[PDB]
Amino acid sequence: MDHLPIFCQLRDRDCLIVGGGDVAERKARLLLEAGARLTVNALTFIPQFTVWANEGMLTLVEGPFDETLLDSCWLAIAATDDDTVNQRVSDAAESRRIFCNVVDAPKAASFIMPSIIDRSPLMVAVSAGGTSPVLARLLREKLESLLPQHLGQVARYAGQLRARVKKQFATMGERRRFWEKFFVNDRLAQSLANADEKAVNATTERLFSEPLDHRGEVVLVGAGPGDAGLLTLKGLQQIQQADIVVYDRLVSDDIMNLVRRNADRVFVGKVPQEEINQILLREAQKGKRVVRLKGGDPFIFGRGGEELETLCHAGIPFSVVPGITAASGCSAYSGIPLTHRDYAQSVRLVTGHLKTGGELDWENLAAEKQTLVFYMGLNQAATIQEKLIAFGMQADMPVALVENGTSVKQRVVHGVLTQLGELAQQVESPALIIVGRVVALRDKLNWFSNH
Amino acid sequence: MDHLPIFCQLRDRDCLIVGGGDVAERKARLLLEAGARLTVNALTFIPQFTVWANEGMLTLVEGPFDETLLDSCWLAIAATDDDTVNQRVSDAAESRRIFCNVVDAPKAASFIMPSIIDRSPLMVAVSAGGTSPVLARLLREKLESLLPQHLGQVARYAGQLRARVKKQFATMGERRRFWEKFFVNDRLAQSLANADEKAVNATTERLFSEPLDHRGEVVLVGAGPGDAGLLTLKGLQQIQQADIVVYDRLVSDDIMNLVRRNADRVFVGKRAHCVPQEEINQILLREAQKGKRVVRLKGGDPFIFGRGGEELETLCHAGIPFSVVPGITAASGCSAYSGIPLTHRDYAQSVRLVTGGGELDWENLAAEKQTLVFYMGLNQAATIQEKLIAFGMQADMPVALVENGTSVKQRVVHGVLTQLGELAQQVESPALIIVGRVVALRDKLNWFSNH
Ligand SMILES: Nc1ncnc2c1ncn2[C@@H]1O[C@H](CSCC[C@H](N)C(=O)O)[C@@H](O)[C@H]1O
Ligand SMILES: Nc1ncnc2c1ncn2[C@@H]1O[C@H](CSCC[C@H](N)C(=O)O)[C@@H](O)[C@H]1O
Repeated sequence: MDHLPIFCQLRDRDCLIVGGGDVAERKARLLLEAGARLTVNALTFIPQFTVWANEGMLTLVEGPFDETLLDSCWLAIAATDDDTVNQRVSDAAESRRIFCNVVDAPKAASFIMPSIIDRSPLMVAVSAGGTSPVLARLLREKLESLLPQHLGQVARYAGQLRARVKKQFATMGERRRFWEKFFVNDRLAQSLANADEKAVNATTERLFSEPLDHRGEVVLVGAGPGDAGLLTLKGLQQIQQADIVVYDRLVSDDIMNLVRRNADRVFVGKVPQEEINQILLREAQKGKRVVRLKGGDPFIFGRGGEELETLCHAGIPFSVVPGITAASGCSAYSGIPLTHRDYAQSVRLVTGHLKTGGELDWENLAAEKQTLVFYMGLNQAATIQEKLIAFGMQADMPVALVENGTSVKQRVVHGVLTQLGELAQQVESPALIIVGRVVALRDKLNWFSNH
Repeated sequence: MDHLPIFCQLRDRDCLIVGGGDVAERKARLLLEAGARLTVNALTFIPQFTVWANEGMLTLVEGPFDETLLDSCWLAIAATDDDTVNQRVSDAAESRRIFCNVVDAPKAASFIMPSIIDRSPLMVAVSAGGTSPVLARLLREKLESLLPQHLGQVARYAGQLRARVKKQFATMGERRRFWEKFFVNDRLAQSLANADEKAVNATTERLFSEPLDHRGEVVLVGAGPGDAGLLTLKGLQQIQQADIVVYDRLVSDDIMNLVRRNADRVFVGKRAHCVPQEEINQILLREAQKGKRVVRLKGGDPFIFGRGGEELETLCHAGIPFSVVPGITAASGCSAYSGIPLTHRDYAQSVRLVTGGGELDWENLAAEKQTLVFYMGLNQAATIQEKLIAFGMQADMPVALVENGTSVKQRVVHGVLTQLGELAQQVESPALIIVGRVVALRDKLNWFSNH
């Protein structure tokens, strides 16, 4: 990330503003509301600074820049229209390791002042680092319309209850469940905004009195096939609140960025199945919220049933959030719809790597008017070609392989069935093989990329 | 104001973390992502730290906290479990005017770490001053769903274009209307993320060529099977940006409640008076030809028995840009929410999604090692049971019917094949017929509750 947002406690800490114009005044007003001990150093001052100075709210130093005024400071702001002066300020701040903002030069000097949405004590800060002030302001207004103006009172009351919550609830999980009920209780928010203290108390005492669940839980969450935008809203909620996230190699890097930063992550990629069940079983017995993040959809060639059998065998509660399976994602993003008019009566999702000497029912798979989608069939692509042809599929049946479907690394190769073996040499796992007349729709429906 | 939010430039600046456990690992990952020149001081380090050190990512100093490690530091984080050590760290940072965070004691320090939504260079930070970390996480979750993953690339590109935008739009009112359709242009964001560097210039040059009023495009969005939580992040983002939403009765009202206020809605579903597909095709064409951002919302997944292919061919001839957001198909939703996985161990080599029109290959559907999922099949249900018994499927094959899958009114009826015709009258559209051995697992994996 380009910047690290922090929320600084400036109360009674010295800060310096150099410059005495309109820009300096708006930054000074901010620092004053944050309680800073403020010095302003400038050749001239607009009248607002004299009004602040006679109220004793800051110190004015009328004159050129004095570097020694930085000696006690925690923050420095260069707010003159003289870039030579602003750079002397920035240089002096740098040598002293004082974070310094140069208002007219965001890319220089060590901090940026963001746009602020204030629901005190709740605060939201927005900045595009100076690369796009219009987007920061567009975003700032949208956030203004979505944050209710009684949220400050809800947050203020939360702060007042924190000691009691810590005293009455022993486990972190029991305290988080209390807070999760607290922050979605609309009647409590309303009673706070109305200063209705009998109602605040009645709801609060009931909240403290509820039996808060003590169980751990396992949620199986389909990550989708790669693109982070293909996570479901419920899936995002689970990994934004998980204690632990058990993920594999087929969950994309972008989806792992949506995981709550405070969550522990355990990789189980290449690990057999007997092991994954074990991690899930024991992390859930610790009373922790566990998410098993699986590529695609958990119940389509994902051994999701096997993970849930063990937890049912152990009395551990669980749920399942379905995901965009690889077939749907690659279909959408390659421009190959899985059904279309009477091209396809049926869609077949097939595994290409099977148990022991188990054989696919090739005469069944070769039937017309269907779309075949082979999962993990890359290394058997030459056998699929041979078998489909031998069991009657026409030689010029279109085929496509979609490698890393829906991601920015997506590659699609396509051809006819007699090419399937050669085409598979040109991609690598993870890839889908799609066989069917719908493949020819690609050059009309492909919106995603030339790769 | 209690805390002043600032966005710090940390690249190549010395920062110090004291502590070497899981808490310090989370803070260190954040400061590494910000490019800090990081030293970590701890009595011991969890292995993730020695990995970072071996990779040259940071510096490890093993031993008790040493004040002089602060001597050139810009930020300090106390991340140990020992209050006495955290206090020594915070006292030593205070006397050096180094902003310091005590992870376990947010008001004992000089800065708070807020929740971060990272779309660099665009950044959003949420904090309530330690009063409400759960509220901050809830807000961060909401914002994470609203802000597209590649927004940052759009932000950076806007910055390169500011020069050109000013000297081509006189009034600042126009310039903003330009930016407003700029930061929502789907193909611009996709073309930036895919490094398709001439599609970027192709859609950049057109953005100035089009009349400022013209935002004409069609997005096919899969609404998923009913539960509003099963919409994708990307689907929600597209719905929030639409001028017009064209939807049908199989789009749940929970999903329609997510489409924002002043968007036009066009209902093309059944009113009794069947609507043929061609008039639907014309409506999208018509609404997109007036320069409006059109979202075609469809139940489930657009490319699985949704005729979505048919709607995009109408647009391809007219030169109307389109894209597709896949959705959770009914088979995936009903499988997760009825505890019937579509695959499991070696119960099924293949999953077949089939419609119930055209003529069914009955010998083919009766073959073993399949999970059969019948879409739109309730009418032919009596025929389906008769034909599958007559073509060799065992009479004791488990069947299930899932009606209104994933909604608060979902009903699931299950028996064996020879009762399939009877069970079908007990449900109504929309319903799935699932035939296969996996159906027996619902007894163990059903976590939703039946209505
Ligand atoms: N992004 C992707 N592009 C192409 N194929 C993918 C893919 N992600 C997963 N797959 C396919 O899925 C196989 C793993 S089997 C697990 C699939 C997952 N449960 C789902 O529903 O999609 C891979 O071998 C590959 O064939
Ligand atoms: N919520 C739901 N529960 C059960 N079946 C559903 C369903 N929603 C859609 N269906 C099935 O889908 C059929 C309409 S065809 C459209 C299906 C959609 N494109 C999808 O991908 O799911 C209905 O006849 C019904 O069989």
